Amino acid sequence: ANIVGGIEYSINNASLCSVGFSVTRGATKGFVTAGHCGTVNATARIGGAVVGTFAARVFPGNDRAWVSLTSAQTLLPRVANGSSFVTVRGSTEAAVGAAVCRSGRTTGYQCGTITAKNVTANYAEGAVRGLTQGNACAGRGDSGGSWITSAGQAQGVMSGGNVQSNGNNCGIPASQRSSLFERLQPILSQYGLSLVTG
Repeated sequence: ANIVGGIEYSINNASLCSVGFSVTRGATKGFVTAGHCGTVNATARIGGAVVGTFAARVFPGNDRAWVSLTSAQTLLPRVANGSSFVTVRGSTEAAVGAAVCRSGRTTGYQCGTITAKNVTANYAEGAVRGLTQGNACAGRGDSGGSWITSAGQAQGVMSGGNVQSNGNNCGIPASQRSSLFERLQPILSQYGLSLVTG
């Protein structure tokens, strides 16, 4: 399968999440995603085919994971935006007030701005600290998906948000949205990963 940020993958033939970013660890191919999406050694499938397994994760506390892929997978420096793509050019962390977009299998590609950093989310499983908040909308299934600026700087992976009964927070004004992502830079150094860029 071609690994692009934002696309769907399933975990142990049950939950769905979205691919964050193609990465390598030496000769090993992988992608980063959200830790709450799977446990270590859980099987990841894209389009019904097994593409790899969860290598490591931390959730709650943090919310991060990477999936090591088989060598047959094609890693690409891209994030899906409809039928088009945003090229991943680096991982310079943007400041509060910067515009940012996110890609995922439930609401697609949505943009907004970063409104706050170092936010705590209190999930049913426990607190996750140090998250950045943006007001781009998102929904259930979008977790693990890419957050990236239009200039191609990779920011992090979708963690959670104040979704409403329709499964997302796209039907409430931007001012009322809290969509949270896990910063990419600590995930890359923690697992010794390099981002695939183009």
